[PDB]
Amino acid sequence: SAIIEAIEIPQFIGRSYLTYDNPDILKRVSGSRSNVFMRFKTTAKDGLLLWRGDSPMRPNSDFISLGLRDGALVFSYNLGSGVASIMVNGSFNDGRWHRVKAVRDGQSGKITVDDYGARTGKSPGMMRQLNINGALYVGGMKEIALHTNRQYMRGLVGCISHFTLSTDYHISLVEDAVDGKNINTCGAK
Ligand SMILES: *[C@@H]1O[C@H](CO)[C@@H](O)[C@H](O)[C@H]1NC(C)=O
Repeated sequence: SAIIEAIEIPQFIGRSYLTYDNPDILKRVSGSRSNVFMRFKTTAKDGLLLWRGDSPMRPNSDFISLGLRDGALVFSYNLGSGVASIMVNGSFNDGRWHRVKAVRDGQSGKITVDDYGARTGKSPGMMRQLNINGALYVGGMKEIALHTNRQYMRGLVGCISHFTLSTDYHISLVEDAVDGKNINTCGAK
């Protein structure tokens, strides 16, 4: 027989998310340095890919975020003195896989999608450190509008195949999550 075995790729339907509270994971979403890699695909123009902020979310709370806006990828973060928002202008909601690398050291941030030209930006003020107490969310989150200060209204509609932090620290999306909502295999349903 031709039965294949493989590692599940999670699918998100807008009200879906995976949550991580593993200290070994959260410790890499904190401090002055951040390195996020993701491979994803979607047909929806908007959607949250990654988020970690404060709970309860306050107006000037720290956060780091990755998401889609009208097909464009937006890397955003607040370190305590203002938000950086760095966009790679594209139409990545074409239902094909795209890889995004988002890198930050202190205030300075950089995001590269596929082989398109990288875009850079900088958080204002003097704050250089991510000081966040919430769990790490992928593909969406519970009460997304409240917890992101209305920066995102829906989670991802699509799939996420790869998620790496610190260039080298692979996250097993399904197995490493402490919880999930409305998650199924990519392509099923
Ligand atoms: C992004 O691309 C669109 C084309 O779809 C263009 O109209 C728009 O001006 C671009 N944005 C920037 C900031 O160049």
